[PDB]
Amino acid sequence: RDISTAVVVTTISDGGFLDRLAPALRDAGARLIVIPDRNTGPALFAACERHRRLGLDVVCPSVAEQQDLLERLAVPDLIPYHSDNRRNVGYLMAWMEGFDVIVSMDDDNLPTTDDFVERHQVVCQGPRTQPVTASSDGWFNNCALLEVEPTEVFPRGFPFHARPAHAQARTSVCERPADVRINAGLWLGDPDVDAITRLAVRPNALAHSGGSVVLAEGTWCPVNAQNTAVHRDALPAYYFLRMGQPVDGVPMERFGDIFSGYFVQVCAQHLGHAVRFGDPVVEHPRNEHDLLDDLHKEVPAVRLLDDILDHLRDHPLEGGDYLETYESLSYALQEIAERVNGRAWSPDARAFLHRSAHLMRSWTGALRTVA
Amino acid sequence: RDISTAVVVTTISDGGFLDRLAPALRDAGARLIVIPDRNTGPALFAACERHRRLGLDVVCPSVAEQQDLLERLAVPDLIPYHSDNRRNVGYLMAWMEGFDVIVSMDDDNLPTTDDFVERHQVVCQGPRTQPVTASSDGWFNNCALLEVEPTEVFPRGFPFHARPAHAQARTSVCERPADVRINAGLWLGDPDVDAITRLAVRPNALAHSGGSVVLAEGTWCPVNAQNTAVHRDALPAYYFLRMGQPVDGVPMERFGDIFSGYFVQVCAQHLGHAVRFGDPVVEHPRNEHDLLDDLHKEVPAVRLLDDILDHLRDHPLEGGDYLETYESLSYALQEIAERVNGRAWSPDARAFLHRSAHLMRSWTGALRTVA
Amino acid sequence: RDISTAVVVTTISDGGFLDRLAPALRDAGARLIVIPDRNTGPALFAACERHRRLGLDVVCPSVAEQQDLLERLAVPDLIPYHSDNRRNVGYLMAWMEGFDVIVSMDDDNLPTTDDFVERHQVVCQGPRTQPVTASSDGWFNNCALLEVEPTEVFPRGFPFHARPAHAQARTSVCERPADVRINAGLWLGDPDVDAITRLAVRPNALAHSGGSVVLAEGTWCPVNAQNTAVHRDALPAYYFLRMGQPVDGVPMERFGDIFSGYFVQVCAQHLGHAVRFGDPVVEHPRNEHDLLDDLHKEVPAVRLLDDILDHLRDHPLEGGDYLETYESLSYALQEIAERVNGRAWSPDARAFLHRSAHLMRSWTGALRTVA
Amino acid sequence: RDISTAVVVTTISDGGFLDRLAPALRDAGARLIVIPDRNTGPALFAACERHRRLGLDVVCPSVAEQQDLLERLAVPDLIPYHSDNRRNVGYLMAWMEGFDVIVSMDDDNLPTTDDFVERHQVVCQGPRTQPVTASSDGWFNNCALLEVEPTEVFPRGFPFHARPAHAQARTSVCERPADVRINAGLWLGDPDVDAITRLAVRPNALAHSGGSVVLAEGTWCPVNAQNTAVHRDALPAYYFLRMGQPVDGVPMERFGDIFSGYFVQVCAQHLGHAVRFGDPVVEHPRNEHDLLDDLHKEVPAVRLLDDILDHLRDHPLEGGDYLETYESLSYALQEIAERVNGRAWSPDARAFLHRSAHLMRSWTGALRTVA
Ligand SMILES: C[C@H](O)[C@H]1O[C@@H](OP(=O)(O)OP(=O)(O)OC[C@H]2O[C@@H](n3cnc4c(O)nc(N)nc43)[C@H](O)[C@@H]2O)[C@@H](O)[C@@H]1O
Ligand SMILES: C[C@H](O)[C@H]1O[C@@H](OP(=O)(O)OP(=O)(O)OC[C@H]2O[C@@H](n3cnc4c(O)nc(N)nc43)[C@H](O)[C@@H]2O)[C@@H](O)[C@@H]1O
Ligand SMILES: C[C@H](O)[C@H]1O[C@@H](OP(=O)(O)OP(=O)(O)OC[C@H]2O[C@@H](n3cnc4c(O)nc(N)nc43)[C@H](O)[C@@H]2O)[C@@H](O)[C@@H]1O
Ligand SMILES: C[C@H](O)[C@H]1O[C@@H](OP(=O)(O)OP(=O)(O)OC[C@H]2O[C@@H](n3cnc4c(O)nc(N)nc43)[C@H](O)[C@@H]2O)[C@@H](O)[C@@H]1O
Ligand SMILES: [Mn+2]
Ligand SMILES: [Mn+2]
Ligand SMILES: [Mn+2]
Ligand SMILES: [Mn+2]
Repeated sequence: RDISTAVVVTTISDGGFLDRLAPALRDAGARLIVIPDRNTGPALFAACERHRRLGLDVVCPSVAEQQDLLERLAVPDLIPYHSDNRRNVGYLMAWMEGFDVIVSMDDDNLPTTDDFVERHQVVCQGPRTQPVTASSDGWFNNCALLEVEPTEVFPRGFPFHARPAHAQARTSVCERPADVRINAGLWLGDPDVDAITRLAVRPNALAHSGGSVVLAEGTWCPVNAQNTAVHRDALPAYYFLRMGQPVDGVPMERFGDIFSGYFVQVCAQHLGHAVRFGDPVVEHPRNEHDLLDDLHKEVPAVRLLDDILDHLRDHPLEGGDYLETYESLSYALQEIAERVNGRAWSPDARAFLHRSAHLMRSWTGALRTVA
Repeated sequence: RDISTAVVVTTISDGGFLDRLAPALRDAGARLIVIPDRNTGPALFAACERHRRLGLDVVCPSVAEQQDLLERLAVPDLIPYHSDNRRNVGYLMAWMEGFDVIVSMDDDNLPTTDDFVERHQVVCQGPRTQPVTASSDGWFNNCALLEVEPTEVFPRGFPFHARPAHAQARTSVCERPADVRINAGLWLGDPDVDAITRLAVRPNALAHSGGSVVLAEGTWCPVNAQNTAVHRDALPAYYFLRMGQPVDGVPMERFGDIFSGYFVQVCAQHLGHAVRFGDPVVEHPRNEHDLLDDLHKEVPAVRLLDDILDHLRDHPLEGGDYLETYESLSYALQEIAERVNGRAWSPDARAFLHRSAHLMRSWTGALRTVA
Repeated sequence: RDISTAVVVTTISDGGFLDRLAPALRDAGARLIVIPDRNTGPALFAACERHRRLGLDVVCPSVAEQQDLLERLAVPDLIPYHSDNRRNVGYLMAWMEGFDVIVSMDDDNLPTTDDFVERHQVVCQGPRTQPVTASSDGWFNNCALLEVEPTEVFPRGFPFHARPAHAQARTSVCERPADVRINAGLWLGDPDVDAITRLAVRPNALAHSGGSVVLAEGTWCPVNAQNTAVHRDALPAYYFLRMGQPVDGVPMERFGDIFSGYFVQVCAQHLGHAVRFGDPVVEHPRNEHDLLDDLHKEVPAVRLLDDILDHLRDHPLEGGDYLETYESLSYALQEIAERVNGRAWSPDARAFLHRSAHLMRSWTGALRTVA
Repeated sequence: RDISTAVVVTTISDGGFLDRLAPALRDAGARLIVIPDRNTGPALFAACERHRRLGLDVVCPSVAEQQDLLERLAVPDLIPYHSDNRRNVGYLMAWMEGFDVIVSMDDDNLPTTDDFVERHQVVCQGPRTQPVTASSDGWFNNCALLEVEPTEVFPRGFPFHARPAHAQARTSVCERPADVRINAGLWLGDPDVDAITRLAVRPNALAHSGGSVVLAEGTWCPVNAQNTAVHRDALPAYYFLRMGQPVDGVPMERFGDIFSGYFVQVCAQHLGHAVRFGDPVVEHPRNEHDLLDDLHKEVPAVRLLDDILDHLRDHPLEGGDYLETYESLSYALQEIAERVNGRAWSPDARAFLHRSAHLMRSWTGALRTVA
């Protein structure tokens, strides 16, 4: 096979996460692209070079190197600073260097097994008749594959209007051709849930008991960027959306990967591809957060997500590859921004979709400049 | 004994709730003060007169009669229209007419037993040595007295910072002198939880299993206005706070009774009185709500509640009765508004406490004008 | 020549303005397209038919007729209600019916001479070597053509950063080929100034003493929609921009024709056309306004206009006709929204340009559907 | 006589203004209380010590010395940092040290005559029968005492609703008993006008031609804090109001001295005192400002000022001295905050008056703690 893999992690820490992330990466020969920011301490570069001597192929381009690359591609204002949106630099760098698998992670997700990179290489097996998982309501709850206490939880970015009626949905498995291009790995410890769920029950993922599934055409599930492998063909559709836009005077945040996880998923199924959920599982000792502040950031995005996901099912896309499909998706978001109705859809909330669509085309324009 | 009781309910519905609320009220001789609003149809007045023929002492003063009463008391702008804040008119009316017990309810809380009013008369038994419930953390979860599925929940208004450590709290019962003046009855069906909790687990209260408790000095718990009896002495401290103040440009709502429940509870303990939780239990088939809109309304108040409750334990109050104690409480809130620190304490968030304090004195000034 | 002219006026009044607007329109045979709204009284239709008997060709399509037309062109959500933006319906109707001249007016601008329509027909003379007016600073003050007391004033939409240094600018006249396609007529009484000027000196236009000018390439001046004739070729670029977008949490208003006046002007000079200022002059007994409310509406737009106009001089446009040039302008506004910097350029302020650009393409798409 | 005078100036500059401010201050023996801030460089302290060697009684207490003084008076959170509100420290310091005259100035107002302090000592002559200036509309335009080009202007803080009808007002002078306690000196160069006026005509004060006047009972005029002498008895009523309160989500600024100028003027007339306008005249080479940013800061306060000034004529005050009158004024503002009606009076706009009133009593509570 001879598959190449690059791990993308943006961080502002000192680099102590390398002591638990490097072993699983250097044993597989994968590259770790660390994306620092302006407010990143100089201890990260010393930690990257400390693990560079141990055999880990890790790079840490300074903010000057990142800006010189983005300026050559006519996108100097696309990716802002003091934000985790800079992981798009790692997405771009890994895509230019010809890596087969781009693994998006955070500085607090730690692989639990030695075959972490090997399990993420499932996005390179190509098409094959395989068992696919379908749901009668068109949604799949990936947290059902985990043992979560005290009660059952839904993942972050899961539509709320479909949660009460999801328990009585019919889940079936059929032998169908599928082409896995996105593999969202599960997480133990603190699972990826929204601030509403974490403030209510404080979930704790005990074990992985559900195995792995491949969702069929029409069944969706939110995909995050903390333990997700994306094939290089689907990478153009995996642009981490820019946050900070006010909805009803409240700037949204924490949903950059919620849109990207859904955008690359809608684009994949249009091109005959599928999304996988399950292994490899990582430990998630989540960074210390103000949970009420996470709620303050997530509310502006939650009030709009359910309407966005519903209109995406009514808008058939066009395109032959992920570049054409993603740009067709951006124009579809602009038509949705004017057809959708509701109390939360103020003029600035509709404008959020229009500016995001322009930033999506600015992202694809930079990739076409490289190729 | 010969105890009098008046039930206060404000509503914009057609009055169909009277069919299930009247039987327990007319059999006890209690008065039902229905407070309509400008957005209330003429079906409520026809429903009040229909049950008045059957023997229910129900009154429904028109908005013209309400405004004439408030204008004669030099408070024409205290209580706004198109808001459930108009229940303060019922609090005022029941207090002017000399009722011993004022029961605050909503148009969807329906009693389950014939002795609903009799159980609410516990706020007129006077002081007596009785078992009181104390907690090491100073908080009591009244929802623990209920059988809630699928998991344990906290009531609306419970501080979030004290929820994780509450499982390790020590609950003790001792024979201490206490005087019950507020009786917060429990609710079956849809329990009184915040939008964060209802959006995450959709709680369902199955039965009342914990009995009744009387909190000791230093143990607090939120008290709503949907099934709560208040002695006429503690009625001046039960002013339903006016909502609509913006916090970071977001107007707060749904927490008018959260502050009143805590304010009358802080004033009661300063005067040697206590709060009771438990019976009578009512059925709560809650009206249809947009839960994402309930969340958008409650988040501004949730960001500030934990800090307000913490600083209220630092301010010992003054006063001999509830009128003087509540006014002393308003001045203490204005000192807290400038001492408190935090990200959510913008200039408009601090100004919310100053304007609320003025409305609290404008309220007590109206009661003093009556007496 | 045999030139056709249609006057477009949107109003919510009773139609009393027809008693002073009809004589100058029926004597020239021009058509008056009145655009009512949902909040327009039924007295307007009775006034349109009252003047229809006197010979005035006046039409007043109901909101049902307007929505049926906009729905056939796949633009049902483009033009909102309860807004003067509905004048775009008259722009569209006059453009479909093949009128040579489209005159945009308001219900308070009254022609002072009998040859009002004849003077507005100057946008049909075609190219000819004529004296053109150029300025060293690239700006022209059309109010200098009027006698204004107590002091000199600038028109609404004039950039503030160029006002102090405009007095020492060199104004020259040269014999140059020009093709007049937009003719902005002057106004007596209350001149078209921003709320800042009207609150400061309360201008009063006494007489028209400067005559008429035709601005050369590179010299700009704001063009309003209250007394402006536009040739049918330039009509696609005269889309009245949609207002109501919050900038720093403040919705902008009163600048819909400021952008359209500048957009059709930038598009005209790219295609070798020019803008004329001067006759015909109209009386402007302005409707009663809250001047502090006008300031509250205009401030969000004023804070951004100077930066927008500067970047438009740095962005060369493309296109062979007004449809291609206007759409190229919309994409230029999206590039400006990301390159511009400043304190007033918040994420929602930049999003204002992105949503406006989409509405500009939705406007051109509806015109291409007709043709 | 033997009158003492202390000049209060807060600044973040390097101290170069002392070269033109010291000569008139050191020749009169007056004290200069310079109030630095956290964003003040070390060049100011070196400039204060440089002029202290030349005989200027100038003091510059560090932010640590200021905070220790405010903490000992139980007001550590009253005066914020990074704001010109810190001049209240100078007001407090000059009042504690027993100075008869407190002159409030800015770091860009420079005296033009040698008797600058001597002319400001008019607030210590006591009551005497003197010619007083009265107006039929109750307003006086102090800018009419100046020679302003290109047109007549109104001072910053003048109500806009009274500006048109002010030209028909009757100005009379009568010999009436008056007691001058506030002396608002005039300014040449850049006059103290609002951003609306400066953005429209760019006024330039050429000379002082109107002399000096003493307004009668019922005639008001805004009084700034850049060239104003205040007797030590009226100093408690001269609290510089704290800015930053949002009105419709827009924080107000630049009007801290507008309220203080009116508040000390309303309190003075209740106690039988008057306000004087005219000499001494200073040069005002105003610091560089973004006028569009000055407008964005002043609009929120302008929308409310006319209504506040109107209701202040409906509330007669109580109190024997300025401490009691200013506190009575704070309670009257809270009654106005609920009586006033208008589009601009959102819940946060009314709450601005309630929080400001609490800060006014927190101010006077600090003065009472000293005395
Ligand atoms: C932001 C959202 O919250 C997202 O967090 C995700 O997981 P999360 O909620 O668990 O947060 P967490 O894993 O702790 O950090 C997430 C990673 O962003 C990095 N980071 C933080 N501040 C940064 C800054 O200024 N610059 C740069 N360049 N990077 C920064 C940190 O180093 C972490 O590696 C999703 O939920 C959601 O899309
Ligand atoms: C609103 C908050 O949310 C409060 O609700 C409580 O319970 P709740 O969350 O279950 O809502 P609910 O019981 O349905 O209505 C509560 C009652 O207010 C009445 N009402 C509704 N709109 C009204 C209007 O315009 N005018 C007047 N005069 N009254 C109105 C309804 O008729 C109900 O009787 C607490 O949570 C919280 O303090
Ligand atoms: C709005 C800005 O203010 C614009 O006014 C212009 O002139 P202006 O400032 O002098 O205002 P004015 O001439 O009085 O009215 C302007 C005309 O809009 C009509 N109108 C008003 N409310 C309406 C509504 O809800 N629906 C519909 N369909 N039409 C409405 C009125 O009937 C007038 O005919 C420019 O300044 C600026 O672009
Ligand atoms: C601000 C308003 O606008 C006020 O200006 C007045 O006059 P003005 O409009 O002409 O401004 P200006 O005279 O330049 O500065 C006024 C003085 O505040 C000082 N200053 C500036 N930033 C400061 C900061 O962070 N901390 C501290 N401690 N001080 C600061 C400067 O050094 C000047 O001495 C009134 O209009 C209005 O009440
Ligand atoms: Mn994490
Ligand atoms: Mn309810
Ligand atoms: Mn007009
Ligand atoms: Mn100044």
